[PDB]
Amino acid sequence: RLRYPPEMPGAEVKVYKKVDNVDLKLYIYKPADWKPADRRSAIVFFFGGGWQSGSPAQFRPQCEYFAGRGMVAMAADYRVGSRHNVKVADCVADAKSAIRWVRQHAAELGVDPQKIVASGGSAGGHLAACTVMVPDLEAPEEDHTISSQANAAILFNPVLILSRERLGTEPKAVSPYHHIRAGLPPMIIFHGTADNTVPFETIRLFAEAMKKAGNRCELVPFEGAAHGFFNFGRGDNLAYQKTLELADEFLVEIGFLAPK
Repeated sequence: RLRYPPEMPGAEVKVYKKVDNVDLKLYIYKPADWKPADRRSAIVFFFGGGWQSGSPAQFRPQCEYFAGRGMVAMAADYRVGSRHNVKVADCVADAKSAIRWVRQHAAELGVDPQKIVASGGSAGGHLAACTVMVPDLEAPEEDHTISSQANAAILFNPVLILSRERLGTEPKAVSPYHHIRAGLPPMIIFHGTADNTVPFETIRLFAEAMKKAGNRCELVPFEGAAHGFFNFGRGDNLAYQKTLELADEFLVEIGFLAPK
């Protein structure tokens, strides 16, 4: 089960942000035959936990998988309410910092700065959505001429409508649904139809409005599945395996990954 601080065997650790004397880390899984001159796609995972808890260990299985497939895969730590005096808008700033850091350091990471994927589950899927479509909420001292916007997203039962005391902004400013517009990066979404934490209908409504604006927004329902269905260990790792094979296919389709 998940522990914080996480153990991340085999990952290279880099501090991507220093803020209130906290050193926030990225845990980086490089593929075989990796070289700095490479231009691989990257994927950055944001754990779930209601913006209050959670662990980067959550997406360690997925990191190992996508590293095995030739991406530079990484799990980001970010500040959360039970550990740091933060609100949702601060978590957004951290998620954006992580994407900007990867892009800023793309040359030394062997990464194509235009093939950075944001990903996460629940609150972390909300953060990944924020890095593709929610404006502003940037760390004020960072270089805003380096974009923090990811080039694609892969979302595991995200929160996408926040339409209050722990947000740190007026709710629309952290609500991906309220920033749907044309010209957005492609994404795929996995959600359980029996999710009692985040109602499936909010996600269905989100995807229909994205498609109307011309965006590639694929929603894959998991019939009768509950919140968290996708994680390593839940069930018999069937949905775990299925989301990875569908996410893999999605990355191949958009040109970020080579076919197996």
